[PDB]
Amino acid sequence: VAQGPNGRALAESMNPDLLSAIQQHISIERYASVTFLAMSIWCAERELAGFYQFFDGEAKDEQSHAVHFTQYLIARSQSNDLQTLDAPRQNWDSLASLMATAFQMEADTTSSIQSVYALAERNSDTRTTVFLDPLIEAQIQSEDQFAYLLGRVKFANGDPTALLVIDNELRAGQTQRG
Amino acid sequence: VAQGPNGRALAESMNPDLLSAIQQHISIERYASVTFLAMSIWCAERELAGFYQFFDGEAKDEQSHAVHFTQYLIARSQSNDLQTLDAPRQNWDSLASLMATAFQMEADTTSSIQSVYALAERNSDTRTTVFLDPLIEAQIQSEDQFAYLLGRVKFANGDPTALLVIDNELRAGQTQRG
Amino acid sequence: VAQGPNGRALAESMNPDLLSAIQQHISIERYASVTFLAMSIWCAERELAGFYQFFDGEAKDEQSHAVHFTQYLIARSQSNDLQTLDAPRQNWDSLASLMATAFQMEADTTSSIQSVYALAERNSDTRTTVFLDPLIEAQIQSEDQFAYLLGRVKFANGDPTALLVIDNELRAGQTQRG
Amino acid sequence: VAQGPNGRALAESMNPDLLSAIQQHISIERYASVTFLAMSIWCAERELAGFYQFFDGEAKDEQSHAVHFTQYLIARSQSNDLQTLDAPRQNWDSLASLMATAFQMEADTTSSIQSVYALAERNSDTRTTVFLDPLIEAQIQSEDQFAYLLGRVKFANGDPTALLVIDNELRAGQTQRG
Ligand SMILES: [Fe+3]
Ligand SMILES: [Fe+3]
Ligand SMILES: [Fe+3]
Ligand SMILES: [Fe+3]
Ligand SMILES: [Fe+3]
Repeated sequence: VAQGPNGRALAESMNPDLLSAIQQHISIERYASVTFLAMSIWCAERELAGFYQFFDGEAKDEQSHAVHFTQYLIARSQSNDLQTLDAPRQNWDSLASLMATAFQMEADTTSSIQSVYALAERNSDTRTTVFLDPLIEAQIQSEDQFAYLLGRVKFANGDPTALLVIDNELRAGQTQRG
Repeated sequence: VAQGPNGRALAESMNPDLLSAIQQHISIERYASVTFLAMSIWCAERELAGFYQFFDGEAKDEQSHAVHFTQYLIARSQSNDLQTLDAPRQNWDSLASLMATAFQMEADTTSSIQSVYALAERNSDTRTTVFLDPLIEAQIQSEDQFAYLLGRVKFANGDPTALLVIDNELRAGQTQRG
Repeated sequence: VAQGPNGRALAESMNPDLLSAIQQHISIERYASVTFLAMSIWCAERELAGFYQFFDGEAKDEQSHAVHFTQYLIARSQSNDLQTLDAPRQNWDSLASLMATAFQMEADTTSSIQSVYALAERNSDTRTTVFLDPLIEAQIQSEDQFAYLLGRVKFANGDPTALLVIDNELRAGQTQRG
Repeated sequence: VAQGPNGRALAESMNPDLLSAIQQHISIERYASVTFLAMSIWCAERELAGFYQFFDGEAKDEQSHAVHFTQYLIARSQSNDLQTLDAPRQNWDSLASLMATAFQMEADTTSSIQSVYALAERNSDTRTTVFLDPLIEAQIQSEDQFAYLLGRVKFANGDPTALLVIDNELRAGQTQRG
């Protein structure tokens, strides 16, 4: 039995480019998490308590996604490499602008998973493509959800009354088309 | 015992014009269903999640009405003839315009039942008039309901804040005067 | 943030050939639904109440599959295009012949999903291949189920006594190998 | 306040032809009842226990329908006139022949209600047409049910094995398409 780079028994070697891409994607998930924390704070500073609670939970969810990836590397007997985390964006001129950033970031997280997916396919690493399939499925749902939140906020057209109504929706947990 | 056109035992022959009118009305109900599906989609595309859920259920209800009519033809030992279904309308400039189409379509469905009703009366087919009576009763309630939804949306006068409030009403199942 | 063709925020553009293929497959699912309705009616006309109830539920299931696809296009910020629906086949010389059509139609629905799948792979649209994976899984089960129903009906060799026994199985919900 | 022919206070006089037609229809319902009793006996004599139990209940149901009509005449302050009841048919060459008679008799009971209905319409007696509407509705269901039972028995093509299976269906209460 061979030993993997992290010292565990090795079921199948992983190409170093694919390992590096996964380690990078983990940073992408951790960065999404701290970004959602920053967004939570921005909403709290403006008394948008529903949006604050929503993003507080999103930050914890994204961190869970990052950890899920670290567990996969452990299972593949590959080394993790937790990287320096950049500071998040912390300033927006409007809630609509913030939600645009939030949606774009979810789409960018999917684009990163897609890049890892294509590299695994190039390497014929079907453990990795199988591992990623449900994560892409969850990204489709998150993209649908953040498109809904963004579109609803833009529908409000900057009217505080409408934004308070949506804020109360989010506080109640009404965060998707359903 | 005589055999009906669909092969079952025949309790009472039906005039071919009345059969044809019922088969046509079934198409009217199926078309209302796919129209409500189209309307569900239009609302979903604009993040009006309550209206989307409302029309999603309406589409399924109208299909049930259509099937109910196919069961009546079976019970009368008459042949069904499921027809080509036209594509629904799929584009509206506003929610108020969509709700106008929805109300007019319900009224038109009643007008079709009324035409079948008058033909049955001309033919003295009291099985059919009895069969239709509760369906007209349900149409009165649906006409009242869609007049309420249309009038409430027009009351909002195109203000997104008001439309979000009504959207949340529909998501909660508050869809009638009550 | 870019806007998709249906107006929502766009996570990833879709190739117009792939969009067109999905819209077409939705028609395939809607056509399977109305075909199962027609089959439900044919069985009801011959007092095969178990087969009638089975196909009545199948028709509703296929419609749900069609709607599931419309939701995916919404999630991808792509336009839906509900198409003209052709009239279903409505006449068969025997239950065995009807079940042959039913099985072939399920296989043809899978073939259509497979064509969409191959186009998504050509376009490297892994959101779509992931979205389709569980639908292919369900098609494998439906193909197994309709092969079972068809084979059991052919085993009966046209004997009404055997067909009544199978009819009662279906009424009881015994519709698979289990 | 005027007194009706049965001595009670009279809300609205009834035309003597319509009274006579209702009294006659009551005889039609009582005759259907004793006919179902005869059919119950015929099935019992041939060990068709399910059909025997089914017709035993049908006989009691038809008697209830007859009584329901006597209550309407009481409510209209009209006299009842319970008539001589003819002996039922009691001999059939086959179960299929018996079921044909049973279906024809249900259709004939509806035809009788229809004749009363047309006379009430001629007399503008809308109390009577309203009173009859749910009874026609129930006749549609009974016609559908007896067409199902007749068609299923004819499907058996005189095979005792199939007839035993249907007999067990009826004993279990599986008496309609459902
Ligand atoms: Fe994530
Ligand atoms: Fe999968
Ligand atoms: Fe309807
Ligand atoms: Fe399907
Ligand atoms: Fe009766």
